[PDB]
Amino acid sequence: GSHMYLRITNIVESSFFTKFIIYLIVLNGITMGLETSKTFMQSFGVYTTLFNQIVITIFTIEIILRIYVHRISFFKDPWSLFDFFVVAISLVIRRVLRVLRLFRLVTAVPQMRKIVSALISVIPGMLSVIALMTLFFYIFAIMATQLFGERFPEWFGTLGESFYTLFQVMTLESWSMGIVRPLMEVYPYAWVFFIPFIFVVTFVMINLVVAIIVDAMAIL
Amino acid sequence: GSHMYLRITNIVESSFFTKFIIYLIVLNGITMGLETSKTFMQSFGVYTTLFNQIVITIFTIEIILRIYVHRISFFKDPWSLFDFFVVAISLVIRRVLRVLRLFRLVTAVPQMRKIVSALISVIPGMLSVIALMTLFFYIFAIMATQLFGERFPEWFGTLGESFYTLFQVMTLESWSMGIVRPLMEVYPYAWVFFIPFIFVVTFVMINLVVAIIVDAMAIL
Amino acid sequence: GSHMYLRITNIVESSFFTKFIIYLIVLNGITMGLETSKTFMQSFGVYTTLFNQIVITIFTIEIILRIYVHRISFFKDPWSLFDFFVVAISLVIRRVLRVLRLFRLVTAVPQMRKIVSALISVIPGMLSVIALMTLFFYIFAIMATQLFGERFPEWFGTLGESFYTLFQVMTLESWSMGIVRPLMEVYPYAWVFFIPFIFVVTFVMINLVVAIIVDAMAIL
Amino acid sequence: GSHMYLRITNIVESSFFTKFIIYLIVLNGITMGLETSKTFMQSFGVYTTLFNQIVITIFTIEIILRIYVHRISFFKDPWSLFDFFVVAISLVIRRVLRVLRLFRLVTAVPQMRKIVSALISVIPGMLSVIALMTLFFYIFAIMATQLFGERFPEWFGTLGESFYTLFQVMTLESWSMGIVRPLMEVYPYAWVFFIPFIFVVTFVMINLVVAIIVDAMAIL
Ligand SMILES: CCCCCCCCCCCCCC(=O)OC[C@H](COP(=O)(O)OCC[N+](C)(C)C)OC(=O)CCCCCCCCCCCCC
Ligand SMILES: CCCCCCCCCCCCCC(=O)OC[C@H](COP(=O)(O)OCC[N+](C)(C)C)OC(=O)CCCCCCCCCCCCC
Ligand SMILES: CCCCCCCCCCCCCC(=O)OC[C@H](COP(=O)(O)OCC[N+](C)(C)C)OC(=O)CCCCCCCCCCCCC
Ligand SMILES: CCCCCCCCCCCCCC(=O)OC[C@H](COP(=O)(O)OCC[N+](C)(C)C)OC(=O)CCCCCCCCCCCCC
Repeated sequence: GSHMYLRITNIVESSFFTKFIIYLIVLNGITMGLETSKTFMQSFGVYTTLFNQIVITIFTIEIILRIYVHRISFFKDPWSLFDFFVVAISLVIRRVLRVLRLFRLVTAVPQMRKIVSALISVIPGMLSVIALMTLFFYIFAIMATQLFGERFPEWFGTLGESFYTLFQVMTLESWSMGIVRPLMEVYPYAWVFFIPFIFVVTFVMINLVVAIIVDAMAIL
Repeated sequence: GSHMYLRITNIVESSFFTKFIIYLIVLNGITMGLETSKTFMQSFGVYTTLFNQIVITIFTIEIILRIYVHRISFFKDPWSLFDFFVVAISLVIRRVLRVLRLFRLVTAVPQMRKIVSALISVIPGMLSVIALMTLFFYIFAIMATQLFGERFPEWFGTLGESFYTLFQVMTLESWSMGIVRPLMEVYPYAWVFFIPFIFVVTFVMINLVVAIIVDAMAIL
Repeated sequence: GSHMYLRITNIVESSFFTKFIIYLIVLNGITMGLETSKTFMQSFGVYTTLFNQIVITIFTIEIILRIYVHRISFFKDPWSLFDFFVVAISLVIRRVLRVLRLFRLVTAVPQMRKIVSALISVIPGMLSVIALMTLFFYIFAIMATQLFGERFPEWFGTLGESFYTLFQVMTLESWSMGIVRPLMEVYPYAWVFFIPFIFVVTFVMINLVVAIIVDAMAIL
Repeated sequence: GSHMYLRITNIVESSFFTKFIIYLIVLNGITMGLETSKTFMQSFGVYTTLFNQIVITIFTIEIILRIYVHRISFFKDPWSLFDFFVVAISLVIRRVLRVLRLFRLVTAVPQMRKIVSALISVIPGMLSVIALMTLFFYIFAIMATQLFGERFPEWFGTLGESFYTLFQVMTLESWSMGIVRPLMEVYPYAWVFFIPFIFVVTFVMINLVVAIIVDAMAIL
């Protein structure tokens, strides 16, 4: 609590400081969208690559100062931890990790924190169902890998291939025309595997949303 | 408030006046559906093109009188502003803009105003989530444009192409058979991009509707 | 109220009488499923065609007696009117109309009447939205028929073709891969027509179900 | 209630006993996922096949002891009956039935029993609607088998083929591009069969979920 610590603390905790970050984030948002254009990279190529280094410097500077002012409390703050790693991740597909910077606009702007927290608060109630769901996939991914993986390697050769395909069946994306009707050319009873799979997986997802609705009706 | 202003005001505010517009709208609705038929345009070609000019005249006449009688209040009335521009838009793909006329049937008929207002009143609560949603698309549209846009220009070459495709993935339309399974031929880990994208985008849309339901349960 | 009228009335209003109809219906249900088999039609061909005449006789007999016993009240009873026409429709694709007989199993069995009435009672509240919905399709079916019907006759040549396709887009069935991406080969801005169409049509359907839920929460 | 019965009863009813089963189940879960790998079966082939015999022995031992300790009450316990048959089914596509073992992890772990019971408790209320639903499919499966089964055997030749296709149409999977648009090449009015089919089947599923939500709002 010296005159040195309170100097930085009054800057960091200032409203300008935050507005500066938000203003940066948004610019770097824009400029990363322009870096898409080969037209514009061909011209203003150097102007952007430094600007991304400048902003990560500023963000590192910023993320250091936030640590000083908060020390251990900073590492008990999701949004800081997020801002931490996202800036770290962007320091170290190399160029890709960068754009995660822009996710800070959620951390920085507090109407987003609000919304994001609303959505995340729903996830804890679901884990019980997600657990049953993921066990169910695991059991069925195994069955399908050995039932069909032989004559149908592309879709069910590995365990992970049956995982992907089964998740595809869950989304109902081409499940019949693209998968189960071809499987039936060889294994005419595969419909006994997949229609029950659809029913179960569907019913669960339905109930899940009913639960989400009713869990957020116990509060009203 | 002269004897001239009250003359028109008693006509405009009359019930016949409105019934006349509604009756027109519906006819012009019908006749624009017949203008679809090359058979019927080949015969009654002239009969319709003037009829659309007649009706826009009447609608301009009408939309003028509504302004006199209401002056500035007319430009603080959505439904008037809508009726205004829709008739203006139809005055100035040229022939297309016309058919927007028919949208007045919503403005004119008050059981539609009712329904339309019910739906629009939900939109303000959503913007917070839509904002987070559109930021999320923007970030991912950028990643996919550089991750895949090279070997896959048709789907991810521009930023807007990744936008369209990502919205397609959101609708789950052919997302696996049509997009992610082909991408995996080249980039075998693309599933790490798209399954999380689906989960997030899905979960949000789910919560959005839960919110819509619960926001309209705080009123009951 | 003679000794003749009360004779039939005590038979018609009996529990056996109803059990007999239900028992018939179910048999004719079964036998119509067997008439699917060319194998079984090749053998027991005559046995079934008379059995369907027998049952419609019995149903006509039955539907006459119900009229005697109830006279005008019979034509103020949906379920009778339904039973009426379904038996009439089956008297007069000829063979198809028959199978509608089986829909009486809903009329006859009262746990179905219950469920069916629960579902129908929801329809009156929706008409307002359905009206706005069908107007919206009509307006857009017109626009698409003239925007695209030329270079794309199969999907948008008539008005009804644009209706079908637009309903297909609503179901999100192949809307992008199958329709809007091909349209974009020629008309690169068609996405400005169809994404807004999807948004509107989607949002409405969402709200519709929210309304259905909340309209059946004003009762609790 | 001898000193012999209480010996086993105190073992079976112990917490270790259950932890041992759960620990086994999870291992056998893991090892059955590795038996997917031809790589790993080529090496550790014998190690796994006995391990599955060992575990079913233990599970048979276990499932015997549970019967002693509970006698007739064991056959009035779903979870036991389930554990019973799943172990029996795994004793007697031969190798497939095995993996059903892993479903015991639901029976064993009581946070799963909880979730599973929550979902099953919803099914009794639905049967009334499911009954109407399955009758409806039956009636329409019959109509489509005779309307289209001739020129379109692959999709509607048998009754079961029309069942599968109609369930596919219900899922909206390729219903137009893949089925109804081809049917329309020959039978141009098939849209009169399938759009109403979609509407009905959709509306019902919607209401079903509304019911599920409201039936679980009578408890709050
Ligand atoms: C955290 C950050 C928040 C700030 C968000 C900032 C939003 C604005 C970003 C703007 C980025 C614009 C990028 C852009 O235009 O890229 C170029 C591409 C394709 O152009 P290009 O490749 O040059 O084509 C050249 C063709 N030639 C040679 C014949 C002339 O152009 C296109 O393909 C069009 C791209 C349209 C992009 C629409 C962006 C919507 C952003 C919504 C953000 C919401 C945030 C809450
Ligand atoms: C704001 C306005 C409200 C008023 C709404 C008025 C509704 C009624 C509009 C009727 C428009 C009829 C248009 C029409 O039939 O167009 C022609 C087409 C195709 O015929 P065409 O091209 O002549 O084929 C000739 C073939 N040939 C040479 C071999 C004979 O025929 C078809 O393809 C059949 C088109 C069926 C259209 C169904 C319209 C439903 C309208 C629902 C409106 C609800 C409003 C709340
Ligand atoms: C209002 C009425 C209520 C009463 C409902 C009665 C339900 C039972 C109806 C049974 C109908 C059975 C029809 C049937 O099996 O048709 C034959 C077909 C195909 O056989 P087929 O064409 O003879 O194949 C010959 C092949 N060959 C020469 C090599 C031997 O066989 C198949 O393709 C199998 C068909 C399976 C049908 C499943 C029916 C489920 C009915 C659920 C009803 C619920 C009502 C609430
Ligand atoms: C009731 C039981 C509860 C216990 C659950 C235990 C969960 C862990 C199970 C692990 C199983 C691993 C199986 C595995 O890796 O299989 C091998 C495959 C493909 O490898 P492989 O076929 O050897 O490829 C050789 C290629 N070569 C020759 C060029 C080297 O590898 C793959 O394709 C990757 C497979 C990823 C599987 C992801 C599993 C997620 C399980 C989630 C369980 C949740 C339970 C609540």
